[PDB]
Amino acid sequence: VVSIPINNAGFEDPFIEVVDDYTVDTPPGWTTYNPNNLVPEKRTTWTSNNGVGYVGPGTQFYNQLAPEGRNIGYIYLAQKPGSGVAGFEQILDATLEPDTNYTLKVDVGNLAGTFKGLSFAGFPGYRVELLAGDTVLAADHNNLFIKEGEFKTSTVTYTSTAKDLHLGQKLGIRLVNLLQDKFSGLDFDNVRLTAEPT
Amino acid sequence: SVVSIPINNAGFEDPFIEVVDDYTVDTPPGWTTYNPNNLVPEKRTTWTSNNGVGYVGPGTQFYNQLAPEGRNIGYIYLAQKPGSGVAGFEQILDATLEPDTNYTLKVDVGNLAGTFKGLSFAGFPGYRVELLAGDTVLAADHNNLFIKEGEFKTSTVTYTSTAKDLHLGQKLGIRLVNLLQDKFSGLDFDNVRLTAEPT
Ligand SMILES: [Ca+2]
Ligand SMILES: [Ca+2]
Ligand SMILES: [Ca+2]
Ligand SMILES: [Ca+2]
Repeated sequence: VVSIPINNAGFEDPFIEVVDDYTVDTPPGWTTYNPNNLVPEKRTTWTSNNGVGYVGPGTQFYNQLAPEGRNIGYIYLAQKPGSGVAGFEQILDATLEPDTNYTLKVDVGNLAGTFKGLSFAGFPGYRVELLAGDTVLAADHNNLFIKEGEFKTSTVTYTSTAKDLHLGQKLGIRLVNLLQDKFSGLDFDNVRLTAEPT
Repeated sequence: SVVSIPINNAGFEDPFIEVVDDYTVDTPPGWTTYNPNNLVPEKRTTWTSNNGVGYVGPGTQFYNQLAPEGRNIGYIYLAQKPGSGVAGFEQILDATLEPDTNYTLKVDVGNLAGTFKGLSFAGFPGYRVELLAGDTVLAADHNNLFIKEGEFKTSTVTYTSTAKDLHLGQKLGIRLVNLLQDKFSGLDFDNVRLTAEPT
């Protein structure tokens, strides 16, 4: 079993000093997955946005600390349910190899609580994708039940054969807010990808 | 407190097929053709993209086991090149999405094996199994299982509803999808089962 390198895999960059403070800019190492043009180039707290947030001691929005380190990565979509999807994408240096079992794990979080008169009750749905090139090899579309204020680990698996059409193509990861309901923000952390010969 | 949700022709046992490895090229009764990219024509032949039922019986040349359930499977074959789109089966149910309920959808997915006079069934196009409410995909297994040539494996899709779910009261649905991500570009499904349990 080999670990595949991912940049900023736990969204620990940038460092954030104040509990529950957050950025509204794409996390370093990641790009914004934006197929429905829901996230603008220039963001504020009020627009659809994504960024990192410090889930530290006494957090108002979770029953636990971050799955890993200080920070999580979050996506918030302001448009009404059904408007489309958005999230994070990262293309990796590793390529798809034959006769290899891939296992992608990501913790997914459901915010709880209240932020100045606003309820974070509800959850938009998530999808975790493993890519080769532009092809989604495997994905977990919203199978886990995630309680308010908790994180749960999503596992995505793909097994390549000797003749896979996508061999030699770059691996990628997408972490997607499905905007299927409100509150329509969610969190991700602790992205891990392993490869093991079959 | 688990309850079975009824599904029409859930094991593709209609129509009856007499001869092992025979198959139909029309949508199976109880089902519709999921066709978001118009890959499957309304009038099919043995030469076109198609779907139907197939008898996976004793002495089958395409599998190392029999059908997961009964005699028959449901198949979807796409003639277009990888990347052209997806297609499959859809069935909208009478049942509706209820609050505080755990839904579990199980479907067996098969990978055909073998050859026939120059035709090769080596390879697999990828699968997705979807649980719907209305037009929304609540949960799906996009191709997570490894399925060996000539075998079936069970896919499990789960969704848990809350008390204020946006889609409460909408009709449940199932889609079984050929992803057309590689060739051979056919695959089989069988033994569709959906249960609901209060949380
Ligand atoms: Ca982290
Ligand atoms: Ca929430
Ligand atoms: Ca059957
Ligand atoms: Ca095959």
